[PDB]
Amino acid sequence: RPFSVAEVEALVEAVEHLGTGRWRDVKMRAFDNADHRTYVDLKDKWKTLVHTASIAPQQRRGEPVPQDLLDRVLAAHAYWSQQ
Repeated sequence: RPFSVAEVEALVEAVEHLGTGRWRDVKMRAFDNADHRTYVDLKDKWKTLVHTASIAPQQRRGEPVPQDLLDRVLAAHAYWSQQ
């Protein structure tokens, strides 16, 4: 099901801290008790978040993600990409 903003933030925070190649750790960090949120779901969601944050507002679909989160997605994405 759709990620709530809290989950998006939890995911973004986890990715900020863990990067984009440690999905099991991201799961353990922010979705430990969310069986419906597999590490793959998290990886996928992160991918969509990066896309959402990277495209223009008009191109975004689904529930709007708070700008500060999109900004963090891009920053985390940029950091881990540069890493």
